[PDB]
Amino acid sequence: RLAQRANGPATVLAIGTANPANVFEQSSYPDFYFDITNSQHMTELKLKFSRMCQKSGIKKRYMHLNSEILKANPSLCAYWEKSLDVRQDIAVVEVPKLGKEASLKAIKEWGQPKSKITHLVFCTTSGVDMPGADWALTKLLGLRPSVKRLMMYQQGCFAGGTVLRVAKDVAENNKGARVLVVCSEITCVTFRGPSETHLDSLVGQALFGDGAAAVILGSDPLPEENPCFELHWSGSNILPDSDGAIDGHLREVGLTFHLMKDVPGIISKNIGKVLNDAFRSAFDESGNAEDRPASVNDIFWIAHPGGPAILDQVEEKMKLAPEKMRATRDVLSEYGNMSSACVLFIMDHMRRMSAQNKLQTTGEGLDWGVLLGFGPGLTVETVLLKSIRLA
Amino acid sequence: RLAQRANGPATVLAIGTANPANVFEQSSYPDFYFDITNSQHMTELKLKFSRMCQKSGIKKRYMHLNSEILKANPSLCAYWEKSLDVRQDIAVVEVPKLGKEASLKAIKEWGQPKSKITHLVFCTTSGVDMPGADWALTKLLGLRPSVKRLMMYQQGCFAGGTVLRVAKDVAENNKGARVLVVCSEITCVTFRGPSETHLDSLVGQALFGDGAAAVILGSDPLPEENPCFELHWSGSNILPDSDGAIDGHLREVGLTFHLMKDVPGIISKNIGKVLNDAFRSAFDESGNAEDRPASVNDIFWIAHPGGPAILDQVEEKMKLAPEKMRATRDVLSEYGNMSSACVLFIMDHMRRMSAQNKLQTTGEGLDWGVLLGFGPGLTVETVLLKSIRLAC
Repeated sequence: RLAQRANGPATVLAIGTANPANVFEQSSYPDFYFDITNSQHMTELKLKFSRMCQKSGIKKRYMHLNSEILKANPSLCAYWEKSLDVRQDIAVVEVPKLGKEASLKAIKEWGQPKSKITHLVFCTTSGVDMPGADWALTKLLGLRPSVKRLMMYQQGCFAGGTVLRVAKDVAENNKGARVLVVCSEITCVTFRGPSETHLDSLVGQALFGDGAAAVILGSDPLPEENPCFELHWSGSNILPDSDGAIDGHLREVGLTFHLMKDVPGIISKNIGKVLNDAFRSAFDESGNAEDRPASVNDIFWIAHPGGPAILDQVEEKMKLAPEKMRATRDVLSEYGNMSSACVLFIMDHMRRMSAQNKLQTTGEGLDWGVLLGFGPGLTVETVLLKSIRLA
Repeated sequence: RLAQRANGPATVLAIGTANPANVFEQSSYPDFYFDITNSQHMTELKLKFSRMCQKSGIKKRYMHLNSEILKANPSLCAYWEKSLDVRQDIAVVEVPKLGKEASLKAIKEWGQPKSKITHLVFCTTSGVDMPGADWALTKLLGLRPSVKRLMMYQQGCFAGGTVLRVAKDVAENNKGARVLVVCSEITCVTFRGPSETHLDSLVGQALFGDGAAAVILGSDPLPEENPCFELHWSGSNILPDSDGAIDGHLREVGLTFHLMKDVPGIISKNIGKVLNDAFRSAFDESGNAEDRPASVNDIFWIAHPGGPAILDQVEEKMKLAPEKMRATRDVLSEYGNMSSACVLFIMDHMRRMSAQNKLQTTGEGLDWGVLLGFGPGLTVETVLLKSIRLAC
């Protein structure tokens, strides 16, 4: 061919993460949030929010927004106010900044020159600009000017799966390709003051946090590179009877989510079939039936923690051992819902805990695993993973 | 790797196009535009705009916006009024609708059941929403609910190249994959009234039009399918010294472009090296030096017609024969600048004219060609195409 292809499976060769420096402990967030938005007098609504925070599964989050910025930009503190211009101004610089920070850590781990990066996949649901955040990152890092970019704006919470699905084909179909994959998510586009008329917004204020994660992906690893996971199969599903379950509109008041169905119920009702169909396709239909794991407790799990009820209902319906959701719940606890970045943070946490506890593989000692993104559609993104053996 | 890959090059198997029903003749557009925006008193600015339209290379455009919609939505007619909410309301419906019309035509040509579409790549710079226009189109067409989607928002005018670059890997790395690739672009996010204080906006009012194009792409064509082009190589380049050349910001007043450098100058100064490096990589560095075309006049050309000066200056600097740009200029003339969709309309026009005129291949009788997208960066997207031989 005029462009050669790679031989082996796309492999994760490094993972780096970054967060803003301002930490918000969840136990004191209702006070902070109702104070800074001049809403301290809304006693009933504040109690409702306190209960939301107490039930969130979150201990702390990191956010770029803090008191000084919010005081200087009162349209962000209002409960429903035209404010997109300010939100855009913040997002168009902070999203690639946080992405740069994560990327530098990934590249340092990887240990290869940044000039060897041939492709970039950048994902965010925080703002849009032309050129996009992919271009900004390319400039900030000094990547080769011929880097081949895939800019994925406004997809929401499932896109941690999406970027891996997309990057798999890039890595596998291009000999020598090394793909930088970045998810960077920040809450400046959704932050607003509290009101009873915008309760979906209020739920987001209990859950969403800031973070970026960067992966180096490539097929046919060099001896100097260090695999930690392989991508082996990907799929997408729009779940039945889920129209309008999660909508998000970018308006002059900022990004506004509207949820209209029982998201945990829909996900947990259908996830068994999603997984059976995925593993049947990956193993049975490819002539590798013998290698198919015997149950969902015999694989490792990386699930998007959109809220704790999703995790709880999936665990119950699928009869998961109590440890299956542990790595996922740890990231929810320590960072909150960072949208697309969560599953990459969880992947990093899992490989690090597996090494720390002297397990046999990067996937909690198990060979195969599933990574799941959940978001608007209602879309489930599924990626089947293989672990890498540890000393 | 638990998932089989395809063997041959990604192949275009069908192309369908659509446009809104309202036709705007360019000769009368200054009149329409200054009338509907209540700017008739701006006689000097109208004279300027008339000259812009006379120099645009455009005979007509199609737009969803019309007098009825603009009268119903006066914030669109003002020169700088907050109006993004209205623009979004229009775009989130019209973008997938136009994409559906184009896709149905592509699928009819293709002749296979729509259930065989495994992947969807959807590209627009007109609005954003969650779920996206990809999801909306999936619902409108009744595609399989397990369709694997790649939603590309807000990239601008180079993205006709981008979607082919991206879809190439999808089709080639997945045995049996059939990819619906859709570019759907409309002017409701950029339309605004005239001002001496927003001339970049005014150039866009002379050039941008509405349209969607849909391509079916797949490797290893079946006997019942009909190849018309193959994708063989792709590249991207951020051109030197081009920061700020084309910026676009989505604001409460809608989408606003700001051009801070000489776009035709930058593209024409650098395109020789882009093309030389592309053909060197594709042929020489892959062990196929002997099949590399001898000159730029020995390949067919599909260039994004961002404006007529880009085409003129590339033609001059590259010493192209006068008809190399004809297919491109024809689409600019008949439809205007439909952003990412243009190069796909040009691909369709080229295969159709080649057949009509009984030429030996779909690429004006030539074997190899280049497709070029131009946009913010300044980014050039390059795709190297092989034509398909015709029977006559």
